[PDB]
Parts: sequence; structure tokens; C-alpha cells
Amino acid sequence: DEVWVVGMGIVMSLIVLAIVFGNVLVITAIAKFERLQTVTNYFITSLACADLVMGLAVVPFGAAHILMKMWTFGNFWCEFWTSIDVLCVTASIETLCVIAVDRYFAITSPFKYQSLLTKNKARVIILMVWIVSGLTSFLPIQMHWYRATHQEAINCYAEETCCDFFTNQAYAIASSIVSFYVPLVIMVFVYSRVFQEAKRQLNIFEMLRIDEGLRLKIYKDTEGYYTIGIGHLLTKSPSLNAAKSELDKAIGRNTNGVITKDEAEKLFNQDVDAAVRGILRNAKLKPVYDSLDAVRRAALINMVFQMGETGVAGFTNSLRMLQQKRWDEAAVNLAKSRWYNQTPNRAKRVITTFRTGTWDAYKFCLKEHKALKTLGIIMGTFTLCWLPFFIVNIVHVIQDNLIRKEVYILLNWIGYVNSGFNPLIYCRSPDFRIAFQELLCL
Ligand SMILES: CC(C)CCC[C@@H](C)[C@H]1CC[C@H]2[C@@H]3CC=C4C[C@@H](O)CC[C@]4(C)[C@H]3CC[C@]12C
Ligand SMILES: CC(C)CCC[C@@H](C)[C@H]1CC[C@H]2[C@@H]3CC=C4C[C@@H](O)CC[C@]4(C)[C@H]3CC[C@]12C
Ligand SMILES: CC(C)CCC[C@@H](C)[C@H]1CC[C@H]2[C@@H]3CC=C4C[C@@H](O)CC[C@]4(C)[C@H]3CC[C@]12C
Ligand SMILES: OC[C@H]1O[C@H](O[C@H]2[C@H](O)[C@@H](O)[C@H](O)O[C@@H]2CO)[C@H](O)[C@@H](O)[C@@H]1O
Ligand SMILES: CC(C)NC[C@H](O)COc1cccc2[nH]c3ccccc3c12
Ligand SMILES: *C(=O)CCCCCCCCCCCCCCC
Repeated sequence: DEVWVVGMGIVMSLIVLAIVFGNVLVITAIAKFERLQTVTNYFITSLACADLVMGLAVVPFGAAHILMKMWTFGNFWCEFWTSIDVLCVTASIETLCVIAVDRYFAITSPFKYQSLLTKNKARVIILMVWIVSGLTSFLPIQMHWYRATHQEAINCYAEETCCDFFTNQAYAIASSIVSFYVPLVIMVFVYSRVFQEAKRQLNIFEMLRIDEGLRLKIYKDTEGYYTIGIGHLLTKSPSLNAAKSELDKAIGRNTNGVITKDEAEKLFNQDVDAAVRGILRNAKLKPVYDSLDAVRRAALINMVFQMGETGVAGFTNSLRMLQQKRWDEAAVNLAKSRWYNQTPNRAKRVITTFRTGTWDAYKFCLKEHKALKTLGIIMGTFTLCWLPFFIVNIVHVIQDNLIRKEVYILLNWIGYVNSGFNPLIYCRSPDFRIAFQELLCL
């Protein structure tokens, strides 16, 4: 009975520690490492501050309120504590919504993934988020717009040891819609469009960039030949200066061995053009290529890139089955090759692409697309943690007391606890992971 309290207290204490530790770590990492100082991470910092205030100002007293089964901190702080609670939750979803809109314009810009905002504009947006959140949180609570007019509530308001958030229905609807549901619906809609755009970026360039890899500096391939970009051969000569000469002649300037990503893309589009012409000249590959759709043509070109026309022309049975749109059977034969034995991962993705005729095998391979998934996980987690709580707010406007007080409280704490998840989710990023282990003396 009472020993349970200590055990429950230690648990809630660890919850507080977890929230504060992790979010302090996030703030520190972004503030300290110049690498992490991006527009997105400024919003993340704003998001981390809301969670940090939750862990310091909100959760500790909510915990004590439950364990003591009454309020000990007085009416002033009860009203203040309540305001902070609503503020941090509001600012969090508003920030998440800003991230979604920011990421949409970033991914649709010709200046792709660059935020249209500068660092200074971002701070203004952030500051305006906290002003609006405070305007929608503190005002109604400090002006007493939220309060109900029935006696049970009136008693709780007046008595100093009662801190129950009794609200009138108009507030319950309006506040929950404006603070939560409006930025939630926008966030979900906009960031679903972000994923659509991200998926739409997948093409043969990204495919070969994932499968072969893009190298900005001159390197020797497996055969010892000088190569650059996505496996673009410069020369078979052992002279490095001969490669540099061919590179300059191809790119159109003094490169000294180094080219940009966009220039590698330029060379790649030429190599693709060359590959297709060669395919159409090959009597064994032409009928297959002619029959295939655009996506599977990219798959065939991918193979030609890796093995050359001759190596690909040797897949006589597979080519026949591909030509007849017998995908699974083509997949069975292709999986039984030296190709699949040497580069299974790459072969797995190309063969799967032959099977589906989509880019699904190349989802979330790019570092930038992985980063988008991380943000999507942040948003989804926040949604899942808070949605049940806010559904019950509306349900009780329809019919009050349908759901127990203890369940409603538990749904609140699922919301509270969410403030400790984001730091763990950021470990998906190689940059934060590197940042953290530096900060943690590793
Ligand atoms: C009234 C009390 C309880 C609420 C606390 C308000 C604090 C947490 C709010 C108010 C203004 C906010 C900030 C506004 C400006 C930015 C700049 C950005 O680069 C990092 C976050 C940062 C610094 C915000 C984080 C937290 C912040 C300081
Ligand atoms: C409001 C009370 C109860 C909670 C304590 C507020 C603390 C957590 C808030 C208030 C102002 C905030 C800061 C405001 C300014 C920034 C600069 C930014 O580059 C890093 C975070 C940093 C340094 C914030 C971190 C935490 C911060 C200090
Ligand atoms: C009243 C309670 C909430 C206060 C507890 C604050 C804890 C979470 C604070 C107090 C001292 C802090 C640490 C102090 C030293 C560093 C090294 C730094 O490179 C990374 C963060 C790190 C590791 C801090 C993280 C969290 C930390 C442990
Ligand atoms: O065979 C056509 C392409 O071959 C090179 O790119 C290959 C390279 O030969 C090989 O060592 C490696 O395993 O794969 C890459 C591509 O994945 C050419 O220099 C390309 O320009 C040709 O199109
Ligand atoms: C112990 C209570 C005070 N905790 C409140 C929730 O953590 C956050 O609740 C909200 C956040 C944002 C907007 C809100 N509108 C509401 C209407 C009724 C109840 C809560 C909220 C609410
Ligand atoms: C490498 O960065 C790891 C070493 C950092 C150790 C710093 C020592 C922190 C002491 C924590 C005590 C504060 C507790 C506050 C409780 C209210």
C-alpha cells in the first residue's frame, strides 16, 4: 500500500531524470557542434526546451500531486503549473508543425533540402511559436476562461489543496482544437506530402548512387583503373596525370582530381546515355529492354553498369523470362548467379526492383531520406502519445464521466512520458550519435 508509493516515486523520479538528461544532451549537442547547427535543429532545440520545461516544471509536481493524493504547492502555483503544462504541449505540436512545413518547402525547392529560412528567420519563427503558444495557453488560464461553473469545480478552485483541471465545455472544445488538432492535421497532411516528394525523387541516379556509390575524388577501381563519380572510368593508363587530363576534358575545367556531386551527376547521365545506346545495339538485350517499363529499364542499366553488356547478355534464361514479364521466375534465376554471390545486397535490390517495378527497394537508403524518417518518427510518436488524451477531452464534452479519472490521468502520463523519447529517436542519426558519445566521454 505505502511501499508502493516509494516504488512508484522512484519510477517517476527516473522519468523526470530521463526527460531532463536526454533533452539537456540534445540542446548541448546542437549548441556545441557547428555541424549540427542547421535550421531543422533550431526547431529541434525549441522542441527540446519544451520537453525540458516539462521535465523540470510540469512532471515533478504532477508526480507529487498523485503520490500525495493532494496539492501542497498552493493555488498560485497550481494555476501557474497548469499554464506551463498546456504551454509546453502546445509549443511542441506547433513546432512539429513548423518542421513539417519547413521540410516541405526544403524538399520542393530547386535549392533542395536547404530551408528557405535563414538562421535568424528561424529564431523569429521559433519566438513567434512560443508567443502564440503562450497567448493560447496562459491567457485563458490566467484570465480564468477555462473554468467551469458547477459547485464541485468551484469548491476545487477555492480550496488550496485541490488542483483538478475542471473546464467548461466551450474551452474544452476550442482550446483542444486550436492548440492540438489544428496543427496536428496540418502536420500530418503536409509531412505526408514530404514523403510523397521524397519517394518521387528516387530515380536511376539515386539508384546507382546507392548501389555503386558516388566518389568526388579520383580513385582506383577493382581493376586498378582510375575512376571517379559513379564508377566513371577515366582511362586504363597507370598515369594519374593522364586521368586528370581526361577528367578535365570531360568536366570542362581544371579539377585536379576533385569534382562536385552535380558534376558527377552530369557524367552519370552521359554514361547512362552510352549504356542505353549499347543495349539497343546488342541483339540479346534490345528485345528485353524494348519490352521493359521505365523502372525495370533502370534495373537493366544498373546491371550493365556493373557487369557490362556481355556479362548481362549471359543471363539468357533470365532475359527471356523478363521479356515475358515472368518476374518471380526471373528473380529465381538471377539469384543463382555469381553476381548475387559477390554483391548480394545490391543484387537483392535490383532483383526486387525487377519483381515489383517500383523504387520500393531504394526507400530510405539515402542519408537525407533516413533523416526524413527520423522526423516522421518524432511526429508519429508525439501523435500516438497525445491523441488518446485529446480524444477523451472531446468525448467528455459529448458525454462526461464516460471514462474513469484514473484512465484519463494515465493517458496524460503517456503524454508526459513522450518528452523523453525524442532524444532516443535522434540516435538514429549518425551525427547526433557521434555528438552524444563525445559529450558522454566515449
Ligand atoms: C513562462 C515559463 C514557464 C516558460 C518558459 C519559456 C522558455 C522555455 C521559452 C520562451 C522563449 C523560447 C525560446 C525562444 C527563442 C529560441 C531560439 C532558438 O535558437 C532556440 C530556442 C529558443 C531559445 C526558445 C526556447 C525556449 C524559450 C526560452
Ligand atoms: C521556466 C523554468 C521553470 C524552467 C527553466 C527554463 C530553462 C530550461 C530554459 C529557459 C531559457 C532557455 C534557454 C534559452 C536560450 C537558449 C539558447 C540555445 O542556443 C540553447 C538553449 C537555451 C540556453 C535555453 C535552454 C534552456 C533554457 C535556459
Ligand atoms: C533536479 C534534477 C532534475 C537535476 C538533474 C540534472 C542532470 C540531468 C544534469 C545535472 C549535471 C548534467 C550533466 C552535467 C555534465 C555533462 C557533460 C556534457 O558534455 C553533457 C551533459 C552532462 C552529462 C550533463 C547532463 C545531465 C546532467 C547529469
Ligand atoms: O560497363 C558499363 C559501365 O562500367 C563502368 O562502371 C562500372 C565499373 O566498371 C565497375 O568496376 C563497377 O563494379 O561498377 C561500375 C558501375 O556500377 C564505366 O566506366 C561506366 O561509365 C560504364 O557505363
Ligand atoms: C494535469 C493536466 C493539467 N495536464 C494537461 C495536459 O498535460 C495538457 O493538456 C492540454 C494541452 C494543450 C491544450 C489543452 N486543452 C485542454 C482542455 C482540457 C484539458 C486539457 C487540455 C489541454
Ligand atoms: C563526460 O562528459 C562524462 C563526465 C561528466 C560528469 C559530470 C559530473 C556530474 C555530477 C552530477 C550531480 C548533479 C546532480 C543534481 C541533482 C539535483
